[PDB]
Amino acid sequence: TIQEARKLLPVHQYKDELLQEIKKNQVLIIMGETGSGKTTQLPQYLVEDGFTDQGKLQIAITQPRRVAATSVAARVADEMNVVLGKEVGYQIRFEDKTTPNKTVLKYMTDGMLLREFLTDSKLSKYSCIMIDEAHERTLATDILIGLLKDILPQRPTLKLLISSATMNAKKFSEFFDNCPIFNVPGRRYPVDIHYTLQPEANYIHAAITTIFQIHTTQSLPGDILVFLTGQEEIERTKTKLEEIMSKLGSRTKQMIITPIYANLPQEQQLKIFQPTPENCRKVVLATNIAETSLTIDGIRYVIDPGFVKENSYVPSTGMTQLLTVPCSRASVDQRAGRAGRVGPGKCFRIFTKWSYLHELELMPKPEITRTNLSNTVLLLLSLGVTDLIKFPLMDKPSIPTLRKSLENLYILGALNSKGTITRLGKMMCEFPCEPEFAKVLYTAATHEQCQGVLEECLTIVSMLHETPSLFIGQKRDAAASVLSEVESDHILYLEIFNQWRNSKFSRSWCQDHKIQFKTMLRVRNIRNQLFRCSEKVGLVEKNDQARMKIGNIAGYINARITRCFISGFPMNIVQLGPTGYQTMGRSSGGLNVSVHPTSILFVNHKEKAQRPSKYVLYQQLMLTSKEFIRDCLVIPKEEWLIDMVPQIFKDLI
Repeated sequence: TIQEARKLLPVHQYKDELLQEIKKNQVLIIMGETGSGKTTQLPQYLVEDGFTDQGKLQIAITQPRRVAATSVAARVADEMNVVLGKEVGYQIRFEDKTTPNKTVLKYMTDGMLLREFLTDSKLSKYSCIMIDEAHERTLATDILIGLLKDILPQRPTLKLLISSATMNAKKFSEFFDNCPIFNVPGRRYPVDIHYTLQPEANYIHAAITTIFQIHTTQSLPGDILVFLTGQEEIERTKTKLEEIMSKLGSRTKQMIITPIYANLPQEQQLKIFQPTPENCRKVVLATNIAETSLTIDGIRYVIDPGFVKENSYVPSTGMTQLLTVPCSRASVDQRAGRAGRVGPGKCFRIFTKWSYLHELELMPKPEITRTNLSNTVLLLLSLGVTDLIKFPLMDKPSIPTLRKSLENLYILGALNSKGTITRLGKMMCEFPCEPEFAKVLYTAATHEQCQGVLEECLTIVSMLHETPSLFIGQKRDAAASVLSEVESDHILYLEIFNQWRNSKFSRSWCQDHKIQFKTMLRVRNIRNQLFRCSEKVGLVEKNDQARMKIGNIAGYINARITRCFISGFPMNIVQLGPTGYQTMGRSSGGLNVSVHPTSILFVNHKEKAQRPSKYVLYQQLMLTSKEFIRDCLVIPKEEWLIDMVPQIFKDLI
């Protein structure tokens, strides 16, 4: 029974003591551990009272991850026994699955409640707001904690709830005028922690052996959790795991593999949240802790390599590179505590104990100290915050981080010479995307050398959001089926969606060209969001007049698109050299990047070899044993650099 397992959670004994503490205090900090029923059961408790209204107000619950916000919202819709999106909803950056006048409690990302301040600055739609996993200290949470502190004198009726770990709840108390702290402790069972003998390279090889030693010799039921560092490694480990499982057959036992990553099908969302039968051993592959929580929570084994992917800040250029780093000592200890929720557990760590003591860091650094603040500062200037380091944030950014982020906003055109937001900067805040993607859609409709290609650029920007999950198999075998001798990666993404339109968006088209069909329905959905915002801004009407007056149905129409991305991304330009590709930027002598093997520019140099290009634009940088470049674009001539961004590129050339 899913109704009686709710009463066995640790928060239920504190239920009546919670609610009387909410009615007295405006802000309350709820100390505890993740998955103790804080995030799940407190929204049902506040709706059982009159905290919202009969139907007038709402409850907003903030999750730091995208997949945590969707998966917990479906799990609550089971316990509420309502259809997801009718009384219980979620609001992701391109998914708004909420009825406008029926949703009572909705679970949104931390970045998506920052967007809510733009339309409604006092947050008049919500009754109470709960900030879950505030101890993780993301960038969008840290700004939102600072923004909510301003409007607390200005609105007395609202209730604010900060959920955090036991270690960090005192820092939030000093920040909120000596706010009272309520403690809902998790039931702690003894977890045994195993450190391996030597330092272990190729942790995914060691992890497969660790699963099988658990699965054969340990009695049912106790389930296995493996923390994998990314979304691609979960699928590679899953596919490898049935290969060994098919070899055994029904000889020893049964193994059910359950992945948890972003944008799973609805058939997979049910399979995560169901009890295993007898003689069935569930193995769960996830990335973070907050997705793994569940009401019955039969899982009793945890395997922890100790790595996490982060978007570490790059000093030379403005943006971040996707970098995998060792987890902090506080984060590793929280992963070991996942085992002992219902019974005693065992934690197998793929790193030695000497690395646990000396090599690891004690507390993770806040995300605001090493990031690109451009999307934040543009939102803070748009919202009325005129002073940048006077704002009441609990941790302040670096001054060279903020100087680099302000001068990247000035070159992008979102700020004046004084530092005020301009009409373009007000325009970039309307679009539900990065400000550099908004500059490309602005250049495509307005710029005198570039106008007329907004409909093509809306296609390419929608494709760049869903790039890693576009195609099944190798890219080149899918690329040559679609269109041959494609020089740059952005033009390839334009051709796939255009031909998919011409087949009336059919499923049968995508199997024949080896493209994931569920991805393309996400890409078409992103385009519908970006097109409605372009009408509301008015770029669509300006696009049609530029199209009605000038029509290039020739090789210019892909030259104009190339110019639109140089104005949007002038910092992501790479120059060919004797040593190799090298970042253009004047702050550094060289970064010595290289092309990632998946992108089409690597294919053109290796197979049917063409001459390498002198200048190349990219969308994403990463450091996996050397610097890699994805979503390439060939800039065939120097003059497009000096024409489009003369501020940077007259110095360089």
